[PDB]
This record gives sequence, structure tokens and C-alpha cells, in this order.
Amino acid sequence: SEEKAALVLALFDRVEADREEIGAAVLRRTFEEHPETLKKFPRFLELYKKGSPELDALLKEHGKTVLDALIEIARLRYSGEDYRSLIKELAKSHKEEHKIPIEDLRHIAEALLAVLAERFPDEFGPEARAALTDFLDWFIAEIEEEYKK
Ligand code: HEM
Repeated sequence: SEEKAALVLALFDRVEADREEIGAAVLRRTFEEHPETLKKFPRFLELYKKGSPELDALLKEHGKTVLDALIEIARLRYSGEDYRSLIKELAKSHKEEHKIPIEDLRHIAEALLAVLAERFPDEFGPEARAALTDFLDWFIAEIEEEYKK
């Protein structure tokens, strides 16, 4: 467990340094594999539909925002700090404001696993994959629990 905790933090350290490219790749992977998920993101849907040249920059911008939230929550959890405030307002905005089902959130987490296996093939081994999958399963269950309130 303590090994997995260190693997998660070290992995997110490397993701943080390349968050714009990785975040854009995660959003691209999610939207291509799940057009039903892209439909629930109106701004990205219209930029995709119209072949807008601004799409790449906005994918990098928002992809960094998504990864920054995951990185911060992981650092708070595995350091014994209070992450409840971030989990609640992230779940509030996505259930009430953005109206995003939990399954679409899983598509993002599944895309992050697939992107990291491609971007870090010699570091993202079985230990790193199992540790990140455990955190992502934990993150989804926490948001899902806040949904059921
Ligand atoms: C692990 C999954 C996800 C994470 C960590 C995440 C994180 C975030 C964060 C930190 C923000 C900015 C602050 C906020 O609005 O709360 C945001 C905004 C937003 N999210 Fe996500 N999100 C996830 C999944 C999704 C998915 C799958 C969709 C839609 C298909 C979505 C739709 C949106 C929208 C529409 C916004 C507003 C962006 C804007 O107004 O510029 N989220 N998300």
C-alpha cells in the first residue's frame, strides 16, 4: 500500500510536468472512443463539429485543468490531508451544473490509463498501473458517493 502510494505520487509528478500534452491526449482519447461523452461537452462538441483551429489550444488548456484536479486530490489523500472540500465541489459542479453521468467520468480515467501506457511505456509497468487504477477507482467512488446525496 505504501509502495503504491509512492508510485502514484511519483507518476503524477511526471504527469504534472507534461500536463498540457497529456491532458490534451486524454481528452482526445476520451472523445474519439466515446462520442457520447463528447456530446455532453457542448463547447468541445461545437469546436469538433466545426473543425475549429482553436481546438488544440483549448484541449491543452482544459486537459491541464482536469489533470491538475486529479494531481492535487492525490497529493492531499496520500499525505493525510483533507481532500473532502475538493471532492464535494468537483462532484457538485459535474452533477448539478455540467450534468455529467459517473460513467463518463470513468471514460476520462480509462483514457488516462491508456495514454500513460503509451507515453511512459518503460515506467508504466504492472505495479504503476495497479496503483494508478486503485487511485482512479477510489476517485470515481468518492465522486459517485457525493452524487448520491
Ligand atoms: C475524472 C474526470 C473529470 C475531472 C477530474 C474533471 C475536472 C474538471 C475541473 C477541475 C473543471 C474546472 C472546475 C469545475 O468546473 O469544477 C471541470 C470543468 C468542466 N467539466 Fe470536467 N472533469 C472530469 C470529467 C468530465 C467529463 C467526462 C465531462 C463531459 C463529457 C466534463 C465536463 C465539464 C465541463 C463542461 C466543464 C466546464 C468547463 C468550462 O466551463 O470551461 N467533465 N472539470
